[PDB]
Amino acid sequence: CPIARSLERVGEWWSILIMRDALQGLRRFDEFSRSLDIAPNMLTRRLNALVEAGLLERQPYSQRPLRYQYVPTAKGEDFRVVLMAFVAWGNRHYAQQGQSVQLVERTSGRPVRSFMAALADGRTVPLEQCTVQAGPAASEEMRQRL
Amino acid sequence: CPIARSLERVGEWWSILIMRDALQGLRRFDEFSRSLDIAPNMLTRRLNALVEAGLLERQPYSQRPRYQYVPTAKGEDFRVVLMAFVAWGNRHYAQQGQSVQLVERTSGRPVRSFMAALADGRTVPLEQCTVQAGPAASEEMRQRL
Ligand code: NA
Ligand code: NA
Repeated sequence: CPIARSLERVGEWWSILIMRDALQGLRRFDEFSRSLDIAPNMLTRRLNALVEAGLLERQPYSQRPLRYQYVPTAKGEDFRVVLMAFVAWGNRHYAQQGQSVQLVERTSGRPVRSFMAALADGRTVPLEQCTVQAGPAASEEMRQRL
Repeated sequence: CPIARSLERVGEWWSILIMRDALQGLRRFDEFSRSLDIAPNMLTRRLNALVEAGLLERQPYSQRPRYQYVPTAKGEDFRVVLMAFVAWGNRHYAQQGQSVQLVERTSGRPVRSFMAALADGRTVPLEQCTVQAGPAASEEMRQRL
């Protein structure tokens, strides 16, 4: 479908699906395989890359054969925002009826129109109104890059 | 540097820096090279990957011997992802410890978090949203979700 294609093109589709399932409690290689309908060799490469990226950590599960489960890391827990963003990105310019994947309010089924930025004072502004800039701790090199 | 390192582990640091430059009007190879202080092989790898991902488009600049790279509509939309990666990388850094910051452009005011504006006019924490199957999902897709 269109959002899978965009997300594959940008290299995040499987990471999004696996991270999502890991954050929902899936742990064992076979859980991932059956639930995501993904071939083993590819599941393995994608798990290892999530691990190398520091988003999941492998932890012993059993002895003979020694098998591992995959549990999210504090970073991976935080990565939820990024995954959600990739979907809002992928759904940009697609009408809601028709969408195969949606960012919604978990309580109702209410779809998310857009991300907003919450400032310290209470106010919410659109992202178009925000910018990436150098921070107080930034080196000379960082300042130049920004 | 801390944030650069986490963002590099996730394969996005140079992408963030290049897209932001492109979104700001940098076009040519040496512009990115000097502004970002990036070596040419790395820059070639990253520019090509951004083109291949459909985020930048490469157009002809000159004969003997150059291209320019302009953001695509998908690339303009990518802002939210770049900003989300920065918020992610700043999660757990108190403000005075940050080298890269997400701020309101008008004032220097730091962005504390993202919220979600909903269809019914409400705005809730992103922490309260979820990715789920949409109305058009195939059978395969509903299983994946
Ligand atoms: Na993918
Ligand atoms: Na990188």
